Amino acid sequence: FYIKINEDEIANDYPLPSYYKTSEEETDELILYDASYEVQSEHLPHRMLHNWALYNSDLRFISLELLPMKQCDDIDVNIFGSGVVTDDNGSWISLNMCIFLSQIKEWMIEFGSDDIISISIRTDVAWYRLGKPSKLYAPWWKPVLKTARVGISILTFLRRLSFADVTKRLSGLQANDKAYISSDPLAVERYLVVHGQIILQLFAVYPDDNVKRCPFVVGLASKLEDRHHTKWIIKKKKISLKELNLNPRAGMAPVASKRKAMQATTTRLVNRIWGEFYSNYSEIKWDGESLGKTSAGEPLYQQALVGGEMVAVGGAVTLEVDDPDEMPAIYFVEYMFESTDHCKMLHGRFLQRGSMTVLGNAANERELFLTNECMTTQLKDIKGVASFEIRSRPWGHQYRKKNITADKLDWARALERKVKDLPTEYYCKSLYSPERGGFFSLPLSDIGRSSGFCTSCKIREDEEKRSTIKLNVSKTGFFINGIEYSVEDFVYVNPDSIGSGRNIGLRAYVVCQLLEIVLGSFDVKVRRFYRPEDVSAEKAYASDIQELYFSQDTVVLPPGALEGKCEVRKKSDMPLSREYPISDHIFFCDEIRLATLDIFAGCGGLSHGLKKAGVSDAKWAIEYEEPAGQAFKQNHPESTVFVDNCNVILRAIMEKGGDQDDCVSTTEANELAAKLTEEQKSTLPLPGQVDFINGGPPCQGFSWSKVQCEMILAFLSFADYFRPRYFLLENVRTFVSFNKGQTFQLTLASLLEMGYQVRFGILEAGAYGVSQSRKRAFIWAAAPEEVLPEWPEPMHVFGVPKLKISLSQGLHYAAVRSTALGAPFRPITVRDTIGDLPSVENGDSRTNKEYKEVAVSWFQKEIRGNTIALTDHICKAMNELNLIRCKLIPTRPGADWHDLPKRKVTLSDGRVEEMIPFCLPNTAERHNGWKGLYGRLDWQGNFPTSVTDPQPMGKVGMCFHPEQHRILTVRECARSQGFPDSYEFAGNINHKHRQIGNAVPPPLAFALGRKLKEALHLKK
Ligand SMILES: Nc1ncnc2c1ncn2[C@@H]1O[C@H](CSCC[C@H](N)C(=O)O)[C@@H](O)[C@H]1O
Ligand SMILES: [Zn+2]
Repeated sequence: FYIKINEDEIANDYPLPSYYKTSEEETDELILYDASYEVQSEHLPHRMLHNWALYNSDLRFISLELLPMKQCDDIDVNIFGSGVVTDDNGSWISLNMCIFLSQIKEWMIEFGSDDIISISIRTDVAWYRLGKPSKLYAPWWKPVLKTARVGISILTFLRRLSFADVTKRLSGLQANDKAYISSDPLAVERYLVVHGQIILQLFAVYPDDNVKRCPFVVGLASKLEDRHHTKWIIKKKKISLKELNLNPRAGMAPVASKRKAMQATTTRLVNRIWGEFYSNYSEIKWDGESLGKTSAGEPLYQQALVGGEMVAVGGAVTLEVDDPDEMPAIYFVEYMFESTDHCKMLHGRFLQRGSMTVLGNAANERELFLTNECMTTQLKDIKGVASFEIRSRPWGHQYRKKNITADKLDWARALERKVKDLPTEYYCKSLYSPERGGFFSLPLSDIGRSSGFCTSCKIREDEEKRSTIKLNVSKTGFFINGIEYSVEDFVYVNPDSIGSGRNIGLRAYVVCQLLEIVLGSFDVKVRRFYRPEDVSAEKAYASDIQELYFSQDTVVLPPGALEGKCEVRKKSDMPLSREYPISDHIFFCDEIRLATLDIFAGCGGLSHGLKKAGVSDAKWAIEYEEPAGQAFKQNHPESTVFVDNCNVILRAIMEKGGDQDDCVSTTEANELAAKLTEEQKSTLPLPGQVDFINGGPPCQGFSWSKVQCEMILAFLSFADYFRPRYFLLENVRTFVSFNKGQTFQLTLASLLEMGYQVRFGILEAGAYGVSQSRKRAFIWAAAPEEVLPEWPEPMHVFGVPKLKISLSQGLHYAAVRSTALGAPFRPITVRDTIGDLPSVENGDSRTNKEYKEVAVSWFQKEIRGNTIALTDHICKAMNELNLIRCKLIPTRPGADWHDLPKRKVTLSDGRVEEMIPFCLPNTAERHNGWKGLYGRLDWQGNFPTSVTDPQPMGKVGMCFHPEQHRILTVRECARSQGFPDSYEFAGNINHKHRQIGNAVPPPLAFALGRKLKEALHLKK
């Protein structure tokens, strides 16, 4: 009989589960060898194996101790392996063609000198001496050696004793020794009894016979019986080679891997900026006569002499503040007058330094920014004057060279002005606004008027007047938060003020009608409306998004419970344009289009939304992979899609433009560009024909030699070269936190240096109509003569706190308000998205089908439309074990692998495997019990983060249909993102899943495009 210890006992000494991966094809083991008649355990050939790796059927790394150390027939556990086979040669270990094996039968250890051990593996075909292991399998090999150490040392001590004495004598040795185990006797006893087979074989293999008869070995053999284990039998039968290879990867063609990255081709400006950053950081009198009088009669002047220095409107003065180590502040003066007290007042606006802004250390040293804050002081004492000027340059792609030629010269002067120890001359080009989070354009007509009227002061006074509730003269309305409320209006009330499962139980705005009025010493009495969700979930599922019900409930509230105004219309006259997502606060009860250029196009969700908005038409495109380019061509036939690498399309464009000296490129880029034919070269766009550039580079990760392949430098170079009237950048939420946010600051600095007005924001798509949580970072950029678009207003309640970008000096900016408190419309659940699709079986492959059930939900109605050809309703396939595991998970929400019963299942192939997929170590740092794996969804919940590859092998997460025992299909994943049912995808299932995963929800792009159209309609 043989005693085999279960993996749970030794799991405490082994790391967390990890799965085997490879990229090179292998050959079957049985092919190489003859597989002759039955022979003894010695006649098999002896060879060595390097780079070994052992795993179970699930391709999960397993320990060597799971293999019996003697000959047994009814082996209940099957372990497979891989490596490289070489001719045998004597090589020991003391202290420091690819081939996958068949089922592994046994392992044997032999002892040599005082510190010489050897291990070998026997299969049904031949022996294999053991060598160096793989880098991934190293952690699973350390304990096996460690226990061996525990043996070796104690042997040197045996040269007639009880069992506890050796334990207490071992518990006292210091932790610095290589044989240290633990000081607690219980721990040393447990470890000694849990790895008893290895040291038992070591004792039984020793040349000396006296050690074999020590009571230690028999006592340990007796005590091995108590705990969890299994029992086998021992026999010396002749092994038969008649078998077939049963490796899980008998087929399993290698997955594409090692997609190499190369240096990006850029222009001079962007490369210069990023490289420069990363190389170093990784007697007072008046002048003239009076010009007028203020509102109170104070005469105003325009010029003064202070200590010999000249002060005038448009200059800059310096004050004094505490902490003298800090530099003094700068104030741009607006007007200076004389008061009734025969004193000289002045009014100034603070000019912030770049280093205190969002840019941080990436900001320009000589660039100051106008601020909203302003103050008045006395002209009597001012540290001094400072050189200052407002910079304004013409816009266009034809001035670019000129705009460059001056800059160096300017910088040259600065360098000289730093060499000669002269005061630095500052400048201001834009207006920094942290309260809006952006660098807007200077209102040149409203600054330095010397009239006694200050625009910023009036704005602050109006804002102070705002939020102060005051009654109206007619006693029928009031003014609160800038809103003029009156009788017979419709108002929003917070749900609390009225007496995954992230959004479960979340309510929305309560719509009420003002009844009457009962500083601020009054209250409001209003009526009550009801929502379909207030009845049942079924009623809310099959009802319009804007439906409402009437009730006669009247209630009185303080004026602070109102959030805005809404409109209620009869069910006979609507705007007649069912736009989606909705942007108009309306309920019911009863010639500007610009030529664009899409970079990193993908499938084209963003381009689809922008075109649907009406401000874009995809006249050109750039992609990398064939299936994505084919899909983009299919969906947008009029676009001229370029499939060749983008990093060389820029080189081709520059070469066509005759400025090859202003484009740094690799040697391969020139050869690739020269290989293009004549039609594609003639189709390339030229500067001046592009008025919109959008796209998102794939820069995700956590130094100059590495950040030169981020793929965003090429995007910045494209924007610099073409100089469109508008620019859009999109990336992941964590884009503003890579390398402590250095890349985001650098992108902002480059955009400012080119000359745009930029603004940034983190937007959650779930509040705009989609049913999937997805947060993205967006950057808008506009020309100085245009108007930067405003951020769209979310309309759906979704539970997520305010997503704030961290400014400098403890400041946060939130682009949009958090919609968890309330919103006009309810969120979208799982059943509202993919409920109507017909059921499919596991591993379906029919691309074209026919719809079976009519649309019920508002989302289904708005996303189906009139198409009658179901496309890409296919899902991946599971093997026997995975399908059986899937079938055992209940349909309740929140289910995971914790509900899988503990047992072993024999497959039809002829293998026995454990049902439990993982063996986590007890008393370890396994967060939340590894929940979420093998998990179903919820009908009323929301979709989790979309994975680019939901894989049915190994560690499979929450990607299961709530009812059917399968994985979600391609069409369901597309629908969860808001993609219209008429959209087309190309490639195999993996490529389509990757295409859908990387796509941006079309509704968000439509909202951004609508805001851009509103901005464009206002330039006049
Ligand atoms: N060097 C490169 N040149 C061109 N395309 C690239 C690229 N590296 C990645 N891509 C492609 O750019 C895309 C990144 S995700 C962009 C998705 C797109 N904005 C949408 O809304 O659908 C992927 O399709 C990726 O394959
Ligand atoms: Zn002012």
